[PDB]
Amino acid sequence: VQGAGQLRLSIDAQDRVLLLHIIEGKGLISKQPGTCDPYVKISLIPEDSRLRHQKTQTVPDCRDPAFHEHFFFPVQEEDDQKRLLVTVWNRASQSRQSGLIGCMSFGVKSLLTEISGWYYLLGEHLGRTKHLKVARRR
Amino acid sequence: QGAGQLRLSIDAQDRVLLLHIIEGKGLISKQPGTCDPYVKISLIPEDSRLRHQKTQTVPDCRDPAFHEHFFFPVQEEDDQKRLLVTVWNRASQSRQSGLIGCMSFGVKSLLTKEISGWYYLLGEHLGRTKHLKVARRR
Repeated sequence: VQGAGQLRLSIDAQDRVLLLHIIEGKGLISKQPGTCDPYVKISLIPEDSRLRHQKTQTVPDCRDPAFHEHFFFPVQEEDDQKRLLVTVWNRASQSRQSGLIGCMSFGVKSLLTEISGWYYLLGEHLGRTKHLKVARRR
Repeated sequence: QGAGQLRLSIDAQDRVLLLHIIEGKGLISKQPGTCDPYVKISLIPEDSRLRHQKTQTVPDCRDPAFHEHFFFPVQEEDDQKRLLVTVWNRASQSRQSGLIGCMSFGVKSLLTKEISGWYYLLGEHLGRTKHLKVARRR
């Protein structure tokens, strides 16, 4: 699964404080059998800690979820070489069973020097290395 | 790139992984300062750290001797995940700890494969996709 769907988001930086707006998702593809109950988790990588992780609500049984949630992710100089990871998960009753639908990432330093629109959900490996916007072709 | 080598052993016993993290060699940390490594074991992808396990942190040593045994129980639902072995360079605050290198092993394959000896520490992206043993060359 190369393209697991699309996510609409916005990212703006304000004095070393990342403002993320996770709007909605579309055409989500989950290889797990059953309902699609997605949520979005934001974090930085690589980082051996989850204290900074943040997530949206879980939208039950929907392949085109409307999140409409804003996040404030503060970053510091020491985070410049990390990447902001945005991951869509398919919730399971027990966390360890939750499957990864797709992900994408943005370099932290590059975000401090604006993102907005639809982006593709990439694979568990590829998504940690880049992001790909959905062309507007306007 | 190669961030050093790690000597380990992995054996499966009735859906219970027995890992033996022996020692590391030639560790390369791009962070300025002492090299204070520790090894963290986990499964990916997985939105939870409850199953994560780590070794002691060996202060100021590029060829650390861990000599630690781990028991990582896995279940049928974990077959499609990968066992990730990551070497971290400890910082006073976790978020500042840098990743030295990593490698991974498919869970299903581990239940079949003879993991015992020296392996290369791969990059933060490549290491989540495979492992590479250090050839004995007879």
